[PDB]
Amino acid sequence: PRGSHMSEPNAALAGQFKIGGDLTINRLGFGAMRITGEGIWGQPKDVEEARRVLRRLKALGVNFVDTAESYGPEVSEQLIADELYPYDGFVIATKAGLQRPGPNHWVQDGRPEVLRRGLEASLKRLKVERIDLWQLHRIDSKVPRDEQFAAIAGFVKDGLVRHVGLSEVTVEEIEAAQKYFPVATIQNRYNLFDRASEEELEFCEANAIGFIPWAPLASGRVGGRPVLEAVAQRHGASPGQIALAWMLKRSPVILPIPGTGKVAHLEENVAAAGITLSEGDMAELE
Ligand SMILES: NC(=O)c1ccc[n+]([C@@H]2O[C@H](COP(=O)([O-])OP(=O)(O)OC[C@H]3O[C@@H](n4cnc5c(N)ncnc54)[C@H](OP(=O)(O)O)[C@@H]3O)[C@@H](O)[C@H]2O)c1
Repeated sequence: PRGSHMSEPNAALAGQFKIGGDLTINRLGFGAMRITGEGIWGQPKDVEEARRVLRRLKALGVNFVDTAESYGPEVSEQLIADELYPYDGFVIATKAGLQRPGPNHWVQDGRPEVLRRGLEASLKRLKVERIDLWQLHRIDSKVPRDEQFAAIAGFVKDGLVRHVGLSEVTVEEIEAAQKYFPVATIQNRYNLFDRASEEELEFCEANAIGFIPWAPLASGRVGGRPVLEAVAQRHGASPGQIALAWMLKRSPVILPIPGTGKVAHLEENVAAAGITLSEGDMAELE
């Protein structure tokens, strides 16, 4: 990309969102799933480049990092601890609820004792007393919902979790969770090409809940679409940057976490916060 947003990217240009009304982030965050090996498994191939991605965040204004016990597993949290501890000026969000038998292989396990073991492992790896934003990675359909929600309420009471998020949930599931704890954020798949969670987004906006879109660059597959390309060309931008600028303008509660393991791509992603789309642009994209 050649546009002026490339010159000094700054995630604070996306605005500040106060998670739960008290924990401030710049909305354009960083997804830390990709600083792992193929299959979200083990160390990344170029570990030193992954370390440089983390080191680059502060100067680009990125202060919101999303990871998970299951990213690696362990590897993503460990690299975050290596490079970002003691996290001055950072909010690290993490998750438990998925097990990892191998590359590309995921298993839901929401048993309360397993959720607690995952949370305790994250605390120890990240070297903190309390997780700022802890997310139920999935509601495990094999375990009664209320037992998982009750375990998480215990995490909050025990002071181990500050704010609670959900992931890939419906409005009905949010309202059920709300009987046990405030839902500070949800993290649902959402991007310009996949708006199945539109109703949940509107619910989050109506209730001041942060909406974290995962796969905000549709897993990097932003190519081949003439209208997106035309909006990008007009801004001296890439299609991926317009995809991010689109969701930033779509709703004031959206908190994109584009994932990358390369410094050049991190810079391009943060630079999307400096783009100003018109309402002509939004009309064309939708
Ligand atoms: N809660 C859930 O169920 C869930 C599920 C999936 C993801 N997530 C979280 O959401 C975050 C983002 O989602 P995602 O990583 O799966 O997909 P994504 O951010 O939409 O796209 C990531 C892909 O795009 C590439 N990429 C990123 N920036 C690029 C750029 N400027 N130019 C070219 N390629 C670029 C990346 O490869 P390179 O490394 O080569 O740049 C990567 O392969 C994840 O990291 C994770 O934190 C959550």
